Amino acid sequence: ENIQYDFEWRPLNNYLAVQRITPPRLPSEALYEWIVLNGRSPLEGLSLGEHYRLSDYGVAGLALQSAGTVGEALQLIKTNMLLFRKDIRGIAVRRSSCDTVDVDIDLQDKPDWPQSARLYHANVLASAAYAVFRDLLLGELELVRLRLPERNGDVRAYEEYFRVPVYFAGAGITFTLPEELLEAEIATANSAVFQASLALGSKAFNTRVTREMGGYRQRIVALLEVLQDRYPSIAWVARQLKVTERTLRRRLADEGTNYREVLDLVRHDRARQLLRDERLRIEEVAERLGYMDTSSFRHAFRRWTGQCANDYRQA
Repeated sequence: ENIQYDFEWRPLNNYLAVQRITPPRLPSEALYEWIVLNGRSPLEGLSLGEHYRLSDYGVAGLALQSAGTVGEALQLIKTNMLLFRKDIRGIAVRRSSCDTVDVDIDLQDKPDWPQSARLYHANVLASAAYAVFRDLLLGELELVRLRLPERNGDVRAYEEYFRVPVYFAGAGITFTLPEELLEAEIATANSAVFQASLALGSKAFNTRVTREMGGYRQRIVALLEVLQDRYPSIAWVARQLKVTERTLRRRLADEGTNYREVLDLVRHDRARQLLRDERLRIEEVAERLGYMDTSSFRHAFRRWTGQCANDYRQA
């Protein structure tokens, strides 16, 4: 029983309301087609693209908003699991040796649509993607360049709209960004909301984003880092990643690790700052690192470094 919520339905109808137009698997798919095929100019696609709000992308959009950096937001975008994914064949992010990054949007074919409708369509996706970039990823900096699909036409109205150089060539859409943007902070970053929001995504979304973010080890490390002083069971972690414990163990084993080793890496790292703090007793360091008593911590710490905790604190 596959039932999807139709997030695109409202913004489509908002466009129709604004333009005073009356309309005759998801209901939005047929409506979108009708709007596109009845467009009187490809430029109208730019207006329709404006009607997609970040909130229209649902919990995936919340993850984007709360991501730590622009680079991390682009990892989520690369999963191709946002609104237009049926119409997008793939999204690539390519580093250049030219201090720029290309975000390439590859579009699915529309062989039954005429050439004007296909240009209209590309403008909708470009305008909507631009809105996301603008509100969230650009901030102060600007787009270097925008490439839209080849046609015989003037670029003026597009440079008017996007306020950056634009040209027509090839297939799909490419946004060129300054490379330094990737490490820039997202203004609404919130790592707790980000991790929580990923966990609310679908099984398929979770598998894909885990891959794009660097794999299961990295995913678990990021999750534990947000949980500043909690050390969850593998059961709880598997739940957050939308996988069974068995699957998680296996995928960790493929990356050549295991859950206990990942947990202890985070604990060891955290213990570095705790055993320098002169105000804490070893007892308090143990409790903070999730151990049930001091002796179990001492044995673990010994196992990590090969040195005793009190001797380490001095040296």
